[PDB]
Amino acid sequence: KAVPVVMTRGASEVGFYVATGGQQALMMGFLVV
Amino acid sequence: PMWVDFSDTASMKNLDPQGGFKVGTVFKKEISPGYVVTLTVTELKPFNSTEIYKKRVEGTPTANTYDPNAINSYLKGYKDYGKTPPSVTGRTQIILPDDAVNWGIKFKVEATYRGNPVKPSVVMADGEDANPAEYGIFTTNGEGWEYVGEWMKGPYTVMTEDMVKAFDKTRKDGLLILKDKSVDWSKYLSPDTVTGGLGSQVFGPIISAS
Repeated sequence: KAVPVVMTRGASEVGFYVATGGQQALMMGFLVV
Repeated sequence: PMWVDFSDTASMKNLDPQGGFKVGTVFKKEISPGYVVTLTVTELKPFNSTEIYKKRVEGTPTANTYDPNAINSYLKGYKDYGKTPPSVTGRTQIILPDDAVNWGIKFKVEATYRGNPVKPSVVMADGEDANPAEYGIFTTNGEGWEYVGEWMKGPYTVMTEDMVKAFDKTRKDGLLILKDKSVDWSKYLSPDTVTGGLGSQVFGPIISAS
């Protein structure tokens, strides 16, 4: 329940791909400086 | 780190018949004073349709398995294979609400300050947990992925074929996902075995801690 978080700066396109016997899910957010 | 409330329909527009996401569907919200982000779905296809996949599988016995017209599907040899799965959706977390699917989604990302375009910084994470062969990949077209901590050796560990071969010999009946030899699941693994692809544009499948 502590999940690893990665970031990309300067993206205008961003993708998420899943293949699983079960189910996965996506959280997405922004950093504002 | 402002996470996106994909449930807040007041910020969403152009949702599909099932209230989920389709191409053209848009999330738009003032995330902080002056600052507006706009996420628009540009694509709903799985990983085996990507250039990234294409380059990985190219010039190897599984090149022919690149399929640019693949759609979001049930895994072959599962009880609903050929039935069209449900729309992806929020209604704090986006998820395709049904088991045994090879899917994917792309978003256009835009951001404004006081009405002027600006360079957005985006963070991503898998909400669910994953064992081997439960594959979760993140792609970007911006700067390479950096780890920024966690949200409550390892902090995470990278999924491998040695790691998947095992777990396969455990499900007893065999792992469903791997039966389907029409897709090279070996190539869903990140080739960056050290980290899972930091410094790069694709943060290939990890496994979350205990």
